[PDB]
Amino acid sequence: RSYQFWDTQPVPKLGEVVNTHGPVEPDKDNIRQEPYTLPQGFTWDALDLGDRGVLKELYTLLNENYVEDDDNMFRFDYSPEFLLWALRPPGWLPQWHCGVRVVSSRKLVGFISAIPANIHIYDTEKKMVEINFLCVHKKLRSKRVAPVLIREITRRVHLEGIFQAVYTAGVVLPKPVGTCRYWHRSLNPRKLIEVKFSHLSRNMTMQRTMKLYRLPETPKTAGLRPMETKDIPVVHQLLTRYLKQFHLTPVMSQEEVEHWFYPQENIIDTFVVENANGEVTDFLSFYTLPSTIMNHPTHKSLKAAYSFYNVHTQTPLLDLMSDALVLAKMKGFDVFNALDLMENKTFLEKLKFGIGDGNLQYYLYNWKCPSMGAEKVGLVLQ
Ligand SMILES: CCCCCCCCCCCCCC(=O)SCCNC(=O)CCNC(=O)[C@H](O)C(C)(C)COP(=O)(O)OP(=O)(O)OC[C@H]1O[C@@H](n2cnc3c(N)ncnc32)[C@H](O)[C@@H]1OP(=O)(O)O
Ligand SMILES: Cc1nn(C)c(C)c1CCOc1c(F)cccc1-c1ccc2c(c1)c(CN(C)C)nn2C
Ligand SMILES: [Mg+2]
Repeated sequence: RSYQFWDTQPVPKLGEVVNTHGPVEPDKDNIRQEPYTLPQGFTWDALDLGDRGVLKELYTLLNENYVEDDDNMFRFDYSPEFLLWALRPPGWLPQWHCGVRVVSSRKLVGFISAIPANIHIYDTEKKMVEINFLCVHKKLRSKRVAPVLIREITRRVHLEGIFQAVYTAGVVLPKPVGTCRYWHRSLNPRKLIEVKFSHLSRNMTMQRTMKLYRLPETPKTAGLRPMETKDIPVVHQLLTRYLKQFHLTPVMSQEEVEHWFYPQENIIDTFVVENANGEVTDFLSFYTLPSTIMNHPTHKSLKAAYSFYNVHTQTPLLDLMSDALVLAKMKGFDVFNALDLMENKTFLEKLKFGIGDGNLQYYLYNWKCPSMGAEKVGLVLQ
């Protein structure tokens, strides 16, 4: 409708037909040197996530105050080591871990982050940032703190000479460049139904539901194994080639591919397929992100795996994704989550995913381009 903060920003208007490609406003040769002012009694604090205490403050802020589902029944519970993986990739900067503290008690009440990313958007590649983990404490909601955090990260990114950003959100803002539905594949239906993430079809009993969701105990594809250090270059080569077919994608160096894919227990899993010749031809990956089951007496945490990047050249994608489900089930996950981006629509129904109840919107800051279908979005943010 109208957007008091967003209408002031270099982004297209909702329902502006965009034909051109490029920035919304010219690049700045003078940047504001003073931080934006917070309301009385609050202060900025850049968070040193290498200090275990401070990282545990951020873990607690997000565990108590970050994204919930539409029913206010589940809340993300990013672990401390996951936060390090997501917030310290190659090129991370300390001033881009932007905290807000109560001056008197020092309590952490706000956060926003930027990390650097090279982004391929249609026929342009540009150095941008990815914005994530914007959070204001429940007690501070609806006081227009969020646009101060957004302006302040913007200023800190401008100081580094960067004028574009990419970000996702559940809410509709001016103006999505793509819209993706999330979908969910049940791995432990009795639990999912007990905690009311899922319901039992009116037309299926529990016994039938367990059989419907049952998977084999070991993956089908020959030569599947975890990614090792020797696979970093071929994973990088495969992913670079595979991404060319999408219109919004990252461009990762070999060091960024090692950061984002080399396995870390309970954070990131990557498995490659190594054929009879010793060549790696395919890989699957998914990250670990549990959700707190709010106010529930029994089950406290929902264990969820999320589809990350899956590259196929010799193994059909259908089988690579069946493999990912099997591996997730083996590792104790309750549910396997995926978006309808890249070629995912080719497998979601076939593999018994059910559609969820919302959208994840994709956005660029200060770049106008035409919007794209979900199938052409080739970028996954944590
Ligand atoms: C060149 C560099 C550029 C870098 C910057 C690029 C842009 C980055 C943008 C950030 C990308 C974030 C990526 C992620 O992390 S998405 C994850 C966002 N986090 C959560 O959903 C956690 C739970 N919720 C919260 O912590 C608060 O509800 C948040 C902080 C989300 C809003 O706090 P609060 O509810 O207390 O609101 P307010 O009164 O202070 O502010 C109201 C204003 O804020 C606009 N709003 C509300 N939600 C969002 C949102 N998710 N993206 C952008 N704008 C949002 C809203 O339309 C209104 O603007 P307008 O309608 O008046 O215009
Ligand atoms: C389980 C569960 N626990 N909670 C607390 C929720 C919301 C679910 C639903 C999770 O739905 C997704 C999925 F199935 C696959 C891929 C992405 C998602 C998703 C959706 C909305 C999302 C995100 C990520 C992110 C994280 N980041 C910015 C991408 N922010 N918001 C607003
Ligand atoms: Mg607020």
